[PDB]
Amino acid sequence: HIQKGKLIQPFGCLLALDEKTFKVIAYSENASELLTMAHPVLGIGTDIRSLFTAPSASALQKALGFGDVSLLNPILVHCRTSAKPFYAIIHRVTGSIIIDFEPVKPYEVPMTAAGALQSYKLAAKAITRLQSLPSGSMERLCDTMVQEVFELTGYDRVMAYKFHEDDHGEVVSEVTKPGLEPYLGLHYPATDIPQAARFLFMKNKVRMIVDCNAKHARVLQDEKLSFDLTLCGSTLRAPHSCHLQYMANMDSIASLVMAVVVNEEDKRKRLWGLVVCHNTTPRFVPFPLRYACEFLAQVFAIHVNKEVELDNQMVEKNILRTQTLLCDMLMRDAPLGIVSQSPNIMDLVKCDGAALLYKDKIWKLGTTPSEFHLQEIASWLCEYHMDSTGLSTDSLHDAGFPRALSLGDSVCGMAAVRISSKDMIFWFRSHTAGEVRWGGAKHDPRRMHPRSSFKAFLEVVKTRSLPWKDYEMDAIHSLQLILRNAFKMDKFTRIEGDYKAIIQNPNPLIPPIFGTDEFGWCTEWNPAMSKLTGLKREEVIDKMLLGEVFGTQKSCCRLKNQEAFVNLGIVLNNAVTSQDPEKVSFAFFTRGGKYVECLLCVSKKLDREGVVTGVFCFLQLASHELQQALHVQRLAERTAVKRLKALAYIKRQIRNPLSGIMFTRKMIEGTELGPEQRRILQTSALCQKQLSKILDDSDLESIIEGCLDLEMKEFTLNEVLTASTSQVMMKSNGKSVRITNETGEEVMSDTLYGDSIRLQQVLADFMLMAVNFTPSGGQLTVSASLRLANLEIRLTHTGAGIPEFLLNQMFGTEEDVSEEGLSLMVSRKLVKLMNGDVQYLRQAGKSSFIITAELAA
Amino acid sequence: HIQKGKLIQPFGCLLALDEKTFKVIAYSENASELLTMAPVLGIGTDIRSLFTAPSASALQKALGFGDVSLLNPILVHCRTSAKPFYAIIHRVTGSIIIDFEPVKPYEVPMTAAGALQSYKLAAKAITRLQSLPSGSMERLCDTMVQEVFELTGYDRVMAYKFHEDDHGEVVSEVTKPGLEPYLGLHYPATDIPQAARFLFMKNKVRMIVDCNAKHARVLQDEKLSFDLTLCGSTLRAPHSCHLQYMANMDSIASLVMAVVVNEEDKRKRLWGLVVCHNTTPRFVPFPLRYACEFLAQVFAIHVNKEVELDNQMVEKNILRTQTLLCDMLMRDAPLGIVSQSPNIMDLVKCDGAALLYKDKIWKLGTTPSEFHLQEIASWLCEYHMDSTGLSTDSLHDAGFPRALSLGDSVCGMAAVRISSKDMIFWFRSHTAGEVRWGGAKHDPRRMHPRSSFKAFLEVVKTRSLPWKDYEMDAIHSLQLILRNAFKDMDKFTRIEGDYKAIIQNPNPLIPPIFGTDEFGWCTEWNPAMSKLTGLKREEVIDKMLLGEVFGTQKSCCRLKNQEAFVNLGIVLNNAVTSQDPEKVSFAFFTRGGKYVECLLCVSKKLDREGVVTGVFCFLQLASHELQQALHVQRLAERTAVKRLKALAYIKRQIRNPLSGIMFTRKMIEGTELGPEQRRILQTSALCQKQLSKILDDSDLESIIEGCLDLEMKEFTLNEVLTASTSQVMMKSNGKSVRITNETGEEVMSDTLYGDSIRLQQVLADFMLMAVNFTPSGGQLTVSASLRKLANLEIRLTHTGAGIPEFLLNQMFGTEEDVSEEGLSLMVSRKLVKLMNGDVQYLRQAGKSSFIITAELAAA
Ligand SMILES: *[C@@H](C)[C@H]1/C(=C/c2[nH]c(/C=C3N=C(/C=C4\NC(=O)C(C=C)=C4C)C(C)=C\3CCC(=O)O)c(CCC(=O)O)c2C)NC(=O)[C@@H]1C
Ligand SMILES: *[C@H](C)[C@H]1/C(=C/c2[nH]c(/C=C3N=C(/C=C4\NC(=O)C(C=C)=C4C)C(C)=C\3CCC(=O)O)c(CCC(=O)O)c2C)NC(=O)[C@@H]1C
Repeated sequence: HIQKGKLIQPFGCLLALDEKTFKVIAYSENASELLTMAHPVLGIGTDIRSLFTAPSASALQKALGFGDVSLLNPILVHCRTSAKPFYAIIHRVTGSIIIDFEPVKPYEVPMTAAGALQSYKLAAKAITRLQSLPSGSMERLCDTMVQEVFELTGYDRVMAYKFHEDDHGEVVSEVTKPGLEPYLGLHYPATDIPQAARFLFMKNKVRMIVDCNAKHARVLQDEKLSFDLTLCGSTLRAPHSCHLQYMANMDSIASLVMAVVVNEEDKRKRLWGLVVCHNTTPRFVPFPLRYACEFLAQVFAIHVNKEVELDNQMVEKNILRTQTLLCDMLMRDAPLGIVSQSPNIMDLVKCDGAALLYKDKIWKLGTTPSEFHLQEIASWLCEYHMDSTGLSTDSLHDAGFPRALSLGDSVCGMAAVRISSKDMIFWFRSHTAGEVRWGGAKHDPRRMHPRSSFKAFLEVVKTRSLPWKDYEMDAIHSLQLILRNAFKMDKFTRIEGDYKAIIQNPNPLIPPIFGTDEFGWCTEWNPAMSKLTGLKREEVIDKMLLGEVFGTQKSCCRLKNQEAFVNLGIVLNNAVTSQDPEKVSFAFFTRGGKYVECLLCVSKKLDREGVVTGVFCFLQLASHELQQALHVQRLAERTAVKRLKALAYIKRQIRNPLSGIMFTRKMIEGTELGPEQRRILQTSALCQKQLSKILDDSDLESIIEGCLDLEMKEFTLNEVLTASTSQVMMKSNGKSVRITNETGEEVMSDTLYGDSIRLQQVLADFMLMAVNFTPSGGQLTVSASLRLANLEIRLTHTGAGIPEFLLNQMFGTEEDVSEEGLSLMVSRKLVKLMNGDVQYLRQAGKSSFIITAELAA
Repeated sequence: HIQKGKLIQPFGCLLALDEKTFKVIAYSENASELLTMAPVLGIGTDIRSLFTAPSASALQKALGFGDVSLLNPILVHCRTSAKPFYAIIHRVTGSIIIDFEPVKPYEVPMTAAGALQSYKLAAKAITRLQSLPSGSMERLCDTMVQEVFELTGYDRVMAYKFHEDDHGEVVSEVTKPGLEPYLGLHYPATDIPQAARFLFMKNKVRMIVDCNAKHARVLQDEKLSFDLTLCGSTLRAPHSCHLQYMANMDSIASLVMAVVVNEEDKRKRLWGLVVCHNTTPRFVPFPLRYACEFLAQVFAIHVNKEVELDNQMVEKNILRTQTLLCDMLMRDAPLGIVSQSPNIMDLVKCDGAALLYKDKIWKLGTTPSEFHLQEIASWLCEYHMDSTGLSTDSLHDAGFPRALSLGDSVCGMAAVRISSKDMIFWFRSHTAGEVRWGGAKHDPRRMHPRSSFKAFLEVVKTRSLPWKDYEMDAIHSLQLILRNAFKDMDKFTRIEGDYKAIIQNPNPLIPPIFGTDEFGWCTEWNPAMSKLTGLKREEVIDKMLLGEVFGTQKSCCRLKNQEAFVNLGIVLNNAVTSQDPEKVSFAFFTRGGKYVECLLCVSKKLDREGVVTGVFCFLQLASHELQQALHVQRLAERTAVKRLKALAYIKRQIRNPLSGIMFTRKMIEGTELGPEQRRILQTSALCQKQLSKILDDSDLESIIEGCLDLEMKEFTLNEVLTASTSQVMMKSNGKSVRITNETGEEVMSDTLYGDSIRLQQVLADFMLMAVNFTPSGGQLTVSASLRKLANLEIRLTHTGAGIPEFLLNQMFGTEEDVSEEGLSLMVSRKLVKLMNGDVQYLRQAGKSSFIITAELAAA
């Protein structure tokens, strides 16, 4: 049924011919009407040449003679009768060649695309905008991809549908033109899409259905041999009745499904998901557009695959940071030092609280329960856990604890380790919320018919909190080893999904470490270094590290050349002089002849009284890609050291006279006067505070990304409107343009809660260019209305209006952005942060700005 | 021939030991007095009896070591007197030689006792050398010479450098004030005997303490069957001829350091020397002359990375020439070669160009007369028929009868013949070649050194720069292009070998080229691409370029993976719309396992009617280092653009509220104003005006260089002083600092003719940091004196210890970071210097004074 089925959609015709005789043997029922109806009859034994013109016949013959027909697929042919062009898509199967003919609509791309490259040309804008995006954001990539698919196809309600590890699908993004229901975040069972279709989407990467209720046309074979004739590869295949019923229940009758195949992991291609478009009315799309979409999907898959590895780099970067911090704590003494100094045990692993139980004393910091609660915790640990030195229970409620209920919500995520019989360490986490809105019946790992489970659902969780990862437990184990060694097996459990007795042994995380005397003799050579190099601590000790241990000839470890020797000496001397570790590239040859290339971090050793008593160094074995990225960043950043200095200088030289006007205004406000210039003083102080808070902002990218912090406080609309109008009265009077305020007294005197400074900035800039783009003698009317408080702001200014290129700039659809356009985008992003939008309206002689803001009243 | 020398310098002692039994077999006459005096030193004496047991214990360890050079300088005390000495040990064939040098009481304790402690003394010089941006050799040489000057402390330091003919040329020099410069002089190759050049590759540091000093004898053992070599010892005496040469140069002490670079065949090569000269006897401890052997090694490393950066400029020039040749490949006949924006003058570096086409002349710059062009063509035809191109550095030496008529305008010419009569000329102007050549002339025993180093000059005849090897290749490529285009070996002569005409053979520079029509089929596949890939043209043409020729399977050239296929399609489609030649990374496999990695450049094939007919692509075979450098530059440009936009953001959002403050101030002026409120109003106006001017400035480097145009106006000192004070008294109240003024009323009432904004900014900054450094409850007094042109002197005296000297050094402009405070200090000092003044810092017990001097106009 999904595989074969002598039924095809009726918007095209099909013809299956033999490999050698080039004679028709399978023909669709509607082929005669579509092709030869103004003559040979389309019956078994008819040729393909008779019913087509000489150039069309020659082109078809050449295409059939071609080896890889997948390149020149859209072969625009002409009927033997008057015109009637047809696209002539071609597929090959074992023993047969199937040609699908589709009518060519003259009003849309006639002869524009007749090959793979011309078809691919139709997605250039989408491809270049996908490429132009910055890296590091998967959700941004998905949103852009679905938005471009929606714009290019002309459908509605396009959606990205991602497959999880259990094959249950989840909607990730969506874009719809009207105000229909948003399908976003809903989860669907893994049985919605059968394994047959999922495997069939490995090939036939684009599937199209035009009408649900269209009467399918039968395809009749020949009664002679070669009964095998499969229609899986054809673009005219009748969808299965079950999916037909499902789509009918889903108030859609058209569909265009494109598979996303990520070619990563060790072929081994995996179906990441689908880009599904659903239409409530019949829709047809020319083949070049559907071939341009099978190319955009490949580009999207490439970008997703390349984002996965950028995500992967962060884990190893965090591991390197943890190793550095572990060495830092190794350089200290006593259990008091891990918590006393700045980088504490709260920084070893992400958490919300830390506790140390040392000799019947508690050192706690962060979100921790009461001391007696920890005492009962330790009593239960020493009463029921003797076989393990630790554990990681994500939910203390799930594990056995009589008093877990009364502990609270900010607890029950634990990681505990016993340094000794009594003295132990605890890491505590709070609760993390999480819920799902399953779109139907949960799969809970056919002739089933439709079920109409496209309604709603809700599932919640509890204080189970975030899971504890593996390298985190490795870090805690390494800290335990360090503390135990400093004082003078290691099996502990894990309780994740209430399954008891999950015993696992982790591995230490200590990096290779070596250390030299002040003269140069080698003193410290830890087992990790012995494993990495192959040497033994006994045979490398009381020797010169520069020249004997590391040397170009007759040395245990061989440096490549003399430049490495010079650089090693330079970094040793600099580290004895300079402060804090310096990372340098370091490469050598092992005893067995294997090249090793890592990073070296060196730092001075210290005694109890001042003097430097040697050098302590360790190696970071970063991966090759991280090393290249760090090297490129280091090389490139050497040319950019002046920009921050200039920025700081400008900030200082603006802050000084800003304080000067602060001080003069302090005098002016100090002396008592009448009301009007006191009001002017208040407005000037408000504008000057706006200037000051604009100054302290550091980076623009925070505003662009829409993550800027908001200061919430009281204000009134009258003062903000007056300040904004005052900021541009001078420019309004420069062009003699009158500005009027039609806001009512009730709205004007309203008291609201929000960020008045940003609102004043936005309104002042809008009024500013409204004055700019209003011809002299014109009028600009600003009105405000209040309706959770919704502030509606109308700016109606006379004149022709702002040119449309600036409009496409402010909407963010144009990459070429001017400084004015910079002001526009910043303003629009801030308005979006304020739960609103900025709109532009053009009428005869009047251009009007719509501003919508959300404020608390 | 120095192995026979048996004479040593008298500043130390030399002691030889037999390799087997560690007994004395050679002692200098100086050793008996230097060490023993407070047993008789003879043959076979036990070395242990010479020094104390704690001191002698380190010795046997040192001789027992494998590579003793890692622990050479050993502090040793004698057995009885316990006088400190530095011992340096080295090994000769069948013997161990030790040199003992007295330890000067400059620093008798601590110091260095190994090869790594001594290296520490050059850390500052190494850091300064490493912090220098790359690109120029002159900066490196001057920095190296300056650091040597600072470290050693000799009178003169020079960076003598060898040329190909082994003749030297001083490249840099930094001397004590006075004396006599030597920069630019050239010296004969006979000043450095080959023996010294060979010896320096083994002993990289050589010291002479006194040319005229009483020497000592080695007193070799009679029982030795071999002569004791003294070449490697640091106490070896030099040659008498070289002593006389030092006497002629008016120098006594000397400390030379060889520079050895690694030239790929790796082979050592003596790049040059670093020579230190002193007019008086001088002594330097061993650790310093071991930190100089390390600094020289670092300098040699850095002087071989400014040679690879010069092998990349040539490759970049080759790539640019190839791009320009491809540009001329698609053009309409001749007369578009000359008229269009890139012309023949951009092909090779020349001063003039000319084209002779069908008895007509086209010119593009400094060229001789048209009749002179016809005469040149006639002479070249009547004298050279078996050559299609010629290159002469000098036309007079070439044999041109009328070369003297041209004069200084043209000296060198490169010409090619596209047709029988039609030709192309590049003319390069005459340049002057002058060499100072001090001393004597260089032209390829008991000889005594010359007594005079007179600087007699040398000058060459009428000559220009020589035509390089690849310039002829570019000209030949243009010749081939025009020859092929006209239809629809060659034996170029290059007379510069000084042996009349020598005939060479050039090779073209044309890069691999291919091209497709609008449907994707291959249409152009040039021989260079065939050589690069191995595919003959007839095996490729009329095939789908993307999918059949370049594909991931069953294709002529195999791409690596699917991403390359997608990227190639994307580039081929984007080239039709963008039209720009876009360099993209390309990589493919040839017929046999060759992973070619190059740069693809694609451009459309727009025709006369304005309709495209395919694409035209060519590769650019570039080395990995050049590709990485281009990638790094491209990465940095985006960051620069982003930072520029980010900086441009803030100015508008500061200016708009500023405009608000201005409008409110005008409305305040419109309303009622009191007497003192009026004064506060003008102070606020002045301060906000200063803010407006400082914000509206866009280029700080304009002020830094000195191109800032000050706003000439009229003002008074009292108003500027009040405006500058009002900016800082908030911090004065923050630290409870009391500000006082002692200026006379006449100066306040005096009218000043100048810029008040800059003076106000400078004064505000000065009192700001003066209050910052003033302790709580302190005093800050301002005194202004005006003398009538009116000279103004301002004294700012504040309580406290004082501003640290590093801030003053940053003010004077002697630091890199400088810091916000230091940079503001430097800017204020430069602005005062524009007023022909300076900022002075005076320190007294509990007092610190800023002194500012300036001049203005008065009426
Ligand atoms: C006499 C036979 C000729 C001669 C002999 C000679 N020269 C050397 C060694 C050196 N000559 C040096 C020359 C220079 N140093 C300078 O200051 C300048 C110019 C400003 C020059 C040209 C230098 C340096 C050396 C290296 C040794 C050193 O101690 O500096 C020797 C070898 C001596 C030894 O150590 O055995 C000899 C035999 N040089 C001459 O120019 C005269 C004509
Ligand atoms: C029948 C009782 C079961 C069933 C069968 C079935 N489904 C398909 C194909 C598809 N199912 C799709 C599902 C979704 N699309 C959406 O919009 C969402 C969620 C938002 C879901 C879950 C899609 C898409 C397809 C592919 C359509 C296509 O044209 O390729 C098939 C294969 C039909 C075919 O013609 O190959 C079959 C047999 N699906 C069910 O939900 C029930 C349980």
